[PDB]
Amino acid sequence: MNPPPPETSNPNKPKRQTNQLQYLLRVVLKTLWKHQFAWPFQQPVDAVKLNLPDYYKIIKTPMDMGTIKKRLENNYYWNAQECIQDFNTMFTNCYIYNKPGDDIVLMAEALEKLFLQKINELPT
Ligand SMILES: C[C@@H]1C(=O)N(C)c2ccc(-c3ccc[nH]3)cc2N1C1CC1
Repeated sequence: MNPPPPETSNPNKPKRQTNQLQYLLRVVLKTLWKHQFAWPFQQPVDAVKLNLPDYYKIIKTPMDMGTIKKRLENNYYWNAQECIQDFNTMFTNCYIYNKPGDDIVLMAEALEKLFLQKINELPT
């Protein structure tokens, strides 16, 4: 019922280590991680544990902060924009699967606004 998690390594993918990417890990991610609403987004959605066989029938591009953290630690990304895309996929997935006002959407909304606050300004 659970698909394979997103990849966190890809040896033929060209990696790069930029100051903006070190800041996504050290500042942006690792503080979202400590938020009280972070825990549902710290690993892939477990459709078996949740008894939600419907999740991966709706969400075809899954993403979680657990995956993003490992991609940052492993220098998976070419630039910060690629990592910011993964965050936005994580948020959008939650808004697509759930409905306005759901508890999980409130958590996503709060994390997103803190996220956007923190990447308004990145190192140069
Ligand atoms: C599937 C949907 C969703 O979009 N996310 C991101 C998510 C992540 C984690 C958990 C979760 C609850 C208890 C253990 N894990 C639940 C969700 N939900 C929503 C329906 C409660």
